[PDB]
Amino acid sequence: LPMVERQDTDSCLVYGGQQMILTGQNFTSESKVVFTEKTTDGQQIWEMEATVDKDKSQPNMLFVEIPEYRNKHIRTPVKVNFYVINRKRSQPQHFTYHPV
Amino acid sequence: GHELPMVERQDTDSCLVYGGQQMILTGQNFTSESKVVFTEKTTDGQQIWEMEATVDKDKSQPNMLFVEIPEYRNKHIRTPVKVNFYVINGKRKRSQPQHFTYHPV
Repeated sequence: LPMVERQDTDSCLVYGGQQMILTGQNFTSESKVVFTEKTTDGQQIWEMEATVDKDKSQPNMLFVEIPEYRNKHIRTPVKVNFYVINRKRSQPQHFTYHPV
Repeated sequence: GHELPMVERQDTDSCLVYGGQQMILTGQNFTSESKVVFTEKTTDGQQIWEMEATVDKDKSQPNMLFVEIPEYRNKHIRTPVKVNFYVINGKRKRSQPQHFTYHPV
């Protein structure tokens, strides 16, 4: 199962478009990174696959481009999740987008 | 079930040392026997406190847990204390640690 032990970035501005490095175990050439957001009641209101640099990435490191957030006009920071998926998925990780 | 419990959000990140307020966890693979455990660790990562939190089983869903935040171990602190909590199904399938802060009174 993919495992995320740490991440070098916890937040960024809403545009995204910066690199995040994930350190962990059992990543492969086919690993995907997917960002999601739910409401408190569990309804999924966002999903966006993130671009992975498959040439730099290795079984214990993924090099990920943080996606543009769903709404670039937020006024307060928004908490989201991401997963590594080999549906074989990791625990959810935490990330925050901040307004411009 | 087979897949580990997962915590995607929490509606509360901190509270006073008194505890007692409800926290709602949103996630995956919760069951009627899911437990929530609050913990505290030293700087080198060893656990020095553990306290199970009461789950309101009459509100539980596979993707929501309704949790009574425990009182903190020492209500006489003068600075905030960072703690963790996790969801556990059975004896060993646990979520990764979540973060929580208790504030002094």
